Amino acid sequence: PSSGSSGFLDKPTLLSPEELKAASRGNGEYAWYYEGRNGWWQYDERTSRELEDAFSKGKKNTEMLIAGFLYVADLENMVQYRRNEHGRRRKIKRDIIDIPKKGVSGPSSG
Repeated sequence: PSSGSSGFLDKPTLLSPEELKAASRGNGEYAWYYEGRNGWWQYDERTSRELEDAFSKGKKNTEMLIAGFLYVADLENMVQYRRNEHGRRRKIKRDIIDIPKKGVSGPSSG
């Protein structure tokens, strides 16, 4: 014989996406935003991890290499210009994001 219909999905509770955003806003995480068309655009995740690591570490200007693209981000002026193409450059701004980081804790040995 045969059988099958489709199945189900169902979903647990986690309160509204706003009730969380309340804290998740700042309690979430951060992200770097680079000037774009509309206004600013958020990086991938790693590319920023450097903008923060550098900035935090104390680095003023951090050089990044994108998909076959030598780029240089300067926190001093809060911008980013092409390694070779100094002309091509955009502004950058650190904004707060809501990433599920804190939630998924991951401590390490000291």
